[PDB]
Amino acid sequence: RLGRGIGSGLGKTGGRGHKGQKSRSGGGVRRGFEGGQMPLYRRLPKFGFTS
RNA sequence: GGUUCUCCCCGAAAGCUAUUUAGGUAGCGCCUCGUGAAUUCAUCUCCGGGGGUAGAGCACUGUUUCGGCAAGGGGGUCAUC
Ligand SMILES: [Mg+2]
Ligand SMILES: [Mg+2]
Ligand SMILES: [Mg+2]
Ligand SMILES: [Mg+2]
Ligand SMILES: [Mg+2]
Ligand SMILES: [Mg+2]
Ligand SMILES: [Mg+2]
Ligand SMILES: [Mg+2]
Ligand SMILES: [Mg+2]
Ligand SMILES: [Mg+2]
Repeated sequence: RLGRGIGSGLGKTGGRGHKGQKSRSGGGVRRGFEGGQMPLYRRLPKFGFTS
C-alpha cells in the first residue's frame, strides 16, 4: 500500500520516482519503445513464412 | 501541484551509448530481493608484464641566441666587348 506515510517506505511518491512518465497518471511508453529509435523488432528484417 | 498508519533490513544515481534527442526515454553502469556456484573476489608480500606520462634531453621534427669558419647574396668603387 503505497503513499500512506513516511514509515511505509513508499509514501509521497508511490514508488514511481520523481516526475517521470512513470509518475504521471496514465503515463508510460508503449511496448518496444526505445527512446525514439526504431526498435530492434524493426531494425532487423523479416524472414520466412507460415505453412 | 498533491499523494493519507507504524516498525525493521539493505540502500542509489545525476555516468556511458542513442534518440525531431538535450527538464523525456531505452540498454548498460550503480541499488534491492530471490536462486545457484568455485581457496570466486578484495587487500598485502613476492614474481612476470607492456608503458612513454611527469621529469629530462635537443640526435630527429621544429624553433632560438652567441661565437668561429664561410660559400653565396646585396650595396659601393673601378671596368661594364
Ligand atoms: Mg524509501
Ligand atoms: Mg521519476
Ligand atoms: Mg513531485
Ligand atoms: Mg546502512
Ligand atoms: Mg531520428
Ligand atoms: Mg537527458
Ligand atoms: Mg529531473
Ligand atoms: Mg521535456
Ligand atoms: Mg612528450
Ligand atoms: Mg612533459
